[PDB]
Amino acid sequence: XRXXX
Repeated sequence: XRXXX
């Protein structure tokens, strides 16, 4: 959290 999370 989609840095990828």
